[PDB]
Amino acid sequence: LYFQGVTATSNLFPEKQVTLKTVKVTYMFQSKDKDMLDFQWDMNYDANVLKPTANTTRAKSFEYPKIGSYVWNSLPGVIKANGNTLSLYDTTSKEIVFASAEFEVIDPEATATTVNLDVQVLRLSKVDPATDMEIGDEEVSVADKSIVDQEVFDKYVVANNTVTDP
Repeated sequence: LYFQGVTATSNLFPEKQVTLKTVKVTYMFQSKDKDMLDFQWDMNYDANVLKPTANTTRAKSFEYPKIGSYVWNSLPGVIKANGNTLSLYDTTSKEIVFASAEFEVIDPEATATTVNLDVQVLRLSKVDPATDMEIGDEEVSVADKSIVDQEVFDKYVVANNTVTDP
C-alpha cells in the first residue's frame, strides 16, 4: 500500500483523501423545506504539519459571514466558527459553503495528517412569513453534542459533499 497525505473527515460529511503545496477543504451543505437556524463547527488540524494560508479568512470560511451573529476565530490547530439568526440562513435555494479552509504544507516531506470538521450543532427551522422569525415548534436538530440525528438527516439534508483542491 502507498496512500500518504491529508485525510479530510467529518461527522456530517463523507471523508476524502488527497495526495500532496496547498490543500483547500470545502464542506458543501443543502437542506429541504427548513433553513438553518444555528450551527457550530471546529475544523481541527495538526499545527506542526499544516498552517492556515492568507486565503483562510472569516469572509471565505462560510457562505453568509455578514448575516446574523457569525463568530469566526482561527486559533493554533483549530478554526472555531458558529452562526445563528431567527431569520435563518438560506440552505434550501442552493448548496452552500458550510465550512471551508486552505492550508499550507509547512514541511513538504511531512504530508500525512488529518483535517477533521467537528459539526457540534446544526439546527434547522422555518420562519412565520408575518414576522420573518423562526417558529420554535418547527426547530429540528441535524446535529447536537457533535451527534448527527440519522432520522432528521435523512428527512431534511439533500446535499452533504466534501470538495478538496486538489
